[PDB]
Amino acid sequence: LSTWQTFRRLWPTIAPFKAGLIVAGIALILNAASDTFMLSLLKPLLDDGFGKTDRSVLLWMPLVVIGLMILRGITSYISSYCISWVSGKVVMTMRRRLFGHMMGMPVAFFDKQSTGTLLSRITYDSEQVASSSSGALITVVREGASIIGLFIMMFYYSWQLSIILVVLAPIVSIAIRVVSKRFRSISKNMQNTMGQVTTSAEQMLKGHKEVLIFGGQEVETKRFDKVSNKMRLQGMKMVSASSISDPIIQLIASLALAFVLYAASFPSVMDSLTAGTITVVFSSMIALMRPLKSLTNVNAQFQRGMAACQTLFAILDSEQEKDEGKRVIDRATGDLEFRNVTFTYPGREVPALRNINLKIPAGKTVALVGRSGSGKSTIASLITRFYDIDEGHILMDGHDLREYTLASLRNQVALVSQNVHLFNDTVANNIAYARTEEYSREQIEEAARMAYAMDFINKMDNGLDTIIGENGVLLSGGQRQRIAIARALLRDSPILILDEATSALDTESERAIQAALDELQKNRTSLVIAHRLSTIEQADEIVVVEDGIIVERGTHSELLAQHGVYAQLHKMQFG
Amino acid sequence: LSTWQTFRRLWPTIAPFKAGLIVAGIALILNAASDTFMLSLLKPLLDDGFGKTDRSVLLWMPLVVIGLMILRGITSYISSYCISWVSGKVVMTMRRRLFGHMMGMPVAFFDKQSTGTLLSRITYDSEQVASSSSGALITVVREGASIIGLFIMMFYYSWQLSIILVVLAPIVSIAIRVVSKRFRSISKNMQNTMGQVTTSAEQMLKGHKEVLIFGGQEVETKRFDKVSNKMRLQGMKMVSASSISDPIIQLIASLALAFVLYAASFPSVMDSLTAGTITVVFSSMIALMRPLKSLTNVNAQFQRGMAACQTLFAILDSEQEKDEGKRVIDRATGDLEFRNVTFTYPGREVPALRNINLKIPAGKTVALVGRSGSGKSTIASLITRFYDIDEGHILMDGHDLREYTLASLRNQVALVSQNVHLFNDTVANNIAYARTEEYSREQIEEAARMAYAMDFINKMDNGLDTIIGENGVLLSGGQRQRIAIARALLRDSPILILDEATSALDTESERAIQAALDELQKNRTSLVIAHRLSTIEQADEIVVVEDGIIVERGTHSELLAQHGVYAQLHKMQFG
Repeated sequence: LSTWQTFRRLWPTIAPFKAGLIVAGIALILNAASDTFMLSLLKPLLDDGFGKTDRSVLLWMPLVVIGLMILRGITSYISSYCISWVSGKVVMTMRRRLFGHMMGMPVAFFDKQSTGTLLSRITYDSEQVASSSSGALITVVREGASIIGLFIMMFYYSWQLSIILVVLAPIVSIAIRVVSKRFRSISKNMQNTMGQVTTSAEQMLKGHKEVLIFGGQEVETKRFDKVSNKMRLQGMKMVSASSISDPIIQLIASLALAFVLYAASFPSVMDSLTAGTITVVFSSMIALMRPLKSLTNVNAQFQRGMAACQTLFAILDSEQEKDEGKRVIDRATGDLEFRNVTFTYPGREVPALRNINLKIPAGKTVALVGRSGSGKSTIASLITRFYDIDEGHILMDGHDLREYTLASLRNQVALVSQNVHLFNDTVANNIAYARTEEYSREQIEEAARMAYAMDFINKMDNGLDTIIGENGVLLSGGQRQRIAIARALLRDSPILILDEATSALDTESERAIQAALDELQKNRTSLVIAHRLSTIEQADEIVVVEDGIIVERGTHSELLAQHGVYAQLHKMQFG
Repeated sequence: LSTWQTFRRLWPTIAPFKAGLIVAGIALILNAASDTFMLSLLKPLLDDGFGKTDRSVLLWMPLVVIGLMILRGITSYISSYCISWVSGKVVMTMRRRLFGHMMGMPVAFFDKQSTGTLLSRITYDSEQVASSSSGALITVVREGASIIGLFIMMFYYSWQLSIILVVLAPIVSIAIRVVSKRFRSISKNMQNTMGQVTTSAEQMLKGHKEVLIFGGQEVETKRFDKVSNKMRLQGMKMVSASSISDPIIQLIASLALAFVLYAASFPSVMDSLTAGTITVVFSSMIALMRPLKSLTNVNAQFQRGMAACQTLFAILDSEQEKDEGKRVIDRATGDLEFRNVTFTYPGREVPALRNINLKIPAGKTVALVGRSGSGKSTIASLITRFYDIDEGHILMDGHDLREYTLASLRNQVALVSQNVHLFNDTVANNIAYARTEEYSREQIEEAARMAYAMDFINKMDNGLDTIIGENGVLLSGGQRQRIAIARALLRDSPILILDEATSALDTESERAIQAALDELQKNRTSLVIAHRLSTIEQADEIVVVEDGIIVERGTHSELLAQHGVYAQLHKMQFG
């Protein structure tokens, strides 16, 4: 209905690759001509050949057959290659645009659904877009050409007979539609009263025990004999009706045939005719049925493919992360403060955090501590503006976070976890995620040294050049952790978020990990979702979170002496 | 493989209705001839008509068209009617035999599965039996006839060209199979390495938050640009391969065509030919493809339908209730005794009853009492031999139950419940379930009187003649109960099992129910799965069951004084 809006929108991504469409359409028209020329040459076969018993006709005829067929194959390959090339580039451009758009959507959008199955729906629907629309272009250009061809040829070789057929065919098809509809109604009326009798009969084996006790078996057999005969007689009523439809339909079309032959008896018609031209006109008229049937499904196909293009424009039209921030931080000095921070995850009520006051001074390290839920993680995600807050403020160097540009803000923070973003590349270029040409191999080796990683790197194929496979296959949890540390070390990020909740703590050479973490925290601001005793007790401040509110605050022994929830968690070792 | 065993087994149920098959086959052969005669008359059309410009040919030709088509419709209707009649009677006979067999199977068989969905599987599989096998008979007789016809006609009108086509066709089809197999392999090798690259690309939007923090968006966009271009270029690799197959296949068949034409150039061939005979031989050779393709699916269809006939013979071959009992009781005097009865439900371990000793003397009434599980119901079902026992004995008139014939034994017992077997009939003939002509309306009215039923029966359309609808629509729980009572009253059954566990006890005119129950129990043996206080306290003996063993036994106050489990249940009012 409105799918040409969708198409007019889509078009300027295609219009760069127009040439291949031009070409494809040409080759399709050629392919249609080649078809109808092959049909056309039944006339010389039956006249110039067998009518004049001229065996020279059957000599060239083979060479025109294999000729045309060679051309038809060539035109087919050209057309399907041009079409595939254009649809491939259109889907690739649309996939790239969609991806670049999503990389820049809210994290909310990313927490509704797995990206693994969103990019599956997207690659599939983009394929179905270019598939359905190019298939419709094909069957338009080609079946339109072949229809025009067969009509021209029909009327040329015998406009009288062609006018007869063109008139008869609609009447015959409308007579058939009318008859098979009148029979669909009669079949659904009988399937209703067959469904009832069948249900009735499928019930009457129940209450078997009552029957055995009372000895009513022969009675229930005489009830089934009757319902079975009734089922079978309804089966007959249905068959005798349905097996009449198709005889009458064929007799209807046969009357049209016999009528066409009777018309061809009259010389007004017969003088234009021969064996050749009659068989050409019947062949081309039968050949018309396929491209017409194709042409009445083209609309369904085109809208089916603009329906999938609707979803991709839906995704491209949904809104990106807010970045009205106007200030650019070179390097944050460090002082970082929550001030009455209240926050609700979108699409819920019951806040996740209430009235969070909290100051992390420059150089210092706060440890967040609490049970599973708590809100530990939410605070950290609020640091990077992965969401935005309902009430209060969060300050960096005495300005709100939202006054800074998302890029500047996120350039200051770094993150360390076990589930660090590893990807198919060298170690060197993982450690320098972006900024590969901005840090030399010397610097990257120093970052890997102080992260206690050259231990296991130098014991590996090509050292720092060693590739890390599909998803980062090779590295164990503690190696992941040390790589993440090397990364946060290499960029001298003024803030550090350290997530210990995911990372595992059995790991051989946890000593090395703590030694690197120690070197990392050195004179840099660091919020820590904490579970290592080692870092909790060493923390300049601790902040205890319960049900989204800070309950306790202070140093390790200061809070332990209070025998409160911090003590409860220290006894359980956090977990 | 062994499906002709199944068929030879099935055959003598069909052989009664052989006539209709004979007829159907005849009409099918006629229908095939009518077809090939219509094809045959292209030769006079193009020769005797347009070759000699004889317009008289095109005068009779219409009348032979509509002639043959009338005959073809008639033969089609005759054949499909005979076939439907035979398959209908075969499925009905098989359904009746299956039903009569199941009515007489163990109750175990009835407790595995709902009979409502077993008789659905049975009516469906019987339909699929006669459907598949008659469809295969049809397409055998008919497509075999039409094949013979078109072959005869082809070789008659030009054995030279026919020998050419008969030789070429297999070679061409084997060349096509070989080519499209060599292309299936090449397409599956490319779909494997497309599946890998697609999975790789659907992963790489994960870890979004890590990316935002580290600001690695442009890096991941440059990783997607590359994996997207790689996907698209594999799309090309796949298309350029698959869109070559069909051109080569067509060029292969075109070479066969051109070869046939070249052979038709040589006069050894061409002198037998005309326009008429060449178009007849090509028409009949194309017409051969459909019945051949049908004939290579007939085997699959026949075994598909003997597979469904396998399940029905499976059901008919499974074993019926054991009835080696040799003794016939006219009327049981009443004395009924369990003696160390242990019993396990088949397909479990942990017996349901252990060492059940219990005597119900003539005229007396025992009340079984206990919690939900207990085994109350099992004892009753063991009374009628709905199962058989592992250890001990159950005696009626001082002989084991298994010495009596199942029919004689069950003639002595009667049953009263709420879920009584009601069915589509008059009230009178429900009350006299079997034995409708053995009890007069006078007797049945007396039975309904003393069951306190003429209350609500005389207040109804036609009184005792009132029909009870689909499943027994009209009657409320208490009316059901009183009808069941009237039934057990009418047959003067020496034993009575009364199931109160299912029947509901709020019911207005429970007074009437207890009054009827009182009239029923009068001087007849009665085991009662008891929950009415009224009958529990009045019971000559009570038997308390817990975890499949009798724990307490004795009169109402005798057991209540013991403050045991009977007291616990009397306090809860049984429920």
